[PDB]
Amino acid sequence: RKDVATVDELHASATKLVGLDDFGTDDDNYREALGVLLDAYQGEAGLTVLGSKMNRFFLRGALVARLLSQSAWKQYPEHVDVAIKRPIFVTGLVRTGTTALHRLLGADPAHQGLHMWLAEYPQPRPPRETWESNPLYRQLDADFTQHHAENPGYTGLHFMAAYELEECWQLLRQSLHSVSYEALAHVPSYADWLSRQDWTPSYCRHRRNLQLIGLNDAEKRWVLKNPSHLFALDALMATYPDALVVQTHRPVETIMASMCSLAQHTTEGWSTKFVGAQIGADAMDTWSRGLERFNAARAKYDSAQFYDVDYHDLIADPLGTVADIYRHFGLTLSDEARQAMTTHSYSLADYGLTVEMVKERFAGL
Repeated sequence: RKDVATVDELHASATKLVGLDDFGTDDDNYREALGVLLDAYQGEAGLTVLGSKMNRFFLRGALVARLLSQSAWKQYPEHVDVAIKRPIFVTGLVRTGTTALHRLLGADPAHQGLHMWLAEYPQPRPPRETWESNPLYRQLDADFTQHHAENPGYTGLHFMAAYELEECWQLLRQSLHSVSYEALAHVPSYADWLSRQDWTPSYCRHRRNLQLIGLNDAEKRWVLKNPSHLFALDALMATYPDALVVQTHRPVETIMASMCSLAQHTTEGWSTKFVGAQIGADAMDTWSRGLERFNAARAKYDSAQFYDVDYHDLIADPLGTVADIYRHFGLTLSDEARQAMTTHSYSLADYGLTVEMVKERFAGL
């Protein structure tokens, strides 16, 4: 029916799929998170048969990923000795240039990013030249090319190339702590609960996963990108004290409609509640909280570890912006890095909003 599933059922389904049953300890409070999220989906998300099927798939997927990481850590205990030095974290709203920046900073040969297939299947990153011959990479690469050929994007989910860089929610979902959920469904009870949580345990797990995935590239600086960093800066800094954080900026009133339209099209047919004006209301709340929380938390840290990028200064000149980011953080921009780097309608009214409402809610953000 329209029910998603129970906590026990999800664990059982995850184990049924891969045969693993060690979900690790509950030090990241993933069980409570999952329960709160399930209660939200089944009590207020207004999910359809399709919506329930999709979220059941996504939640089982999060637990399967959790199982894979737990097993990987046992297979590679030496991951604990991997030091993560001065990692770069990119964050900001969708449609503000985070993806472009992520790809640019992650293009530096001396840097490393979260490749999609590794986020889907946590394990030490094999040498690049071996991927096309790797059973798991080919396996995942096949799924993409397949689902892609099926429906050329639009109307529903959206996958990514196996070799492309993924966002941190792909790792944080293992702890069921993510702001992705409230941006794809009407789950205010979960959004509220999450706003009161200490993200530190989830970021500690995030780090353990970076240690594992980066086991063969210990000398490379990690580059991450994800919307959660706006909401969990304290946890981020507690886990990565020497982090270099870059925030993208763009007047929200110029992208709110686009943000809602993206959510609408991605989740089309999944719910009778998360549509139109409700998407607008939820987005206004989620992102104003994210930007406000980032500003509030950022004040207590050394400004030398932060950089603000304007979408307009970025688009005009990508390499110049990146060069200034490196300069600001005292990083050397190599020649190889530069080369690698050089390589109907919708409206606010559709979502029950006015430009005045957006400028007001995001005043100073």
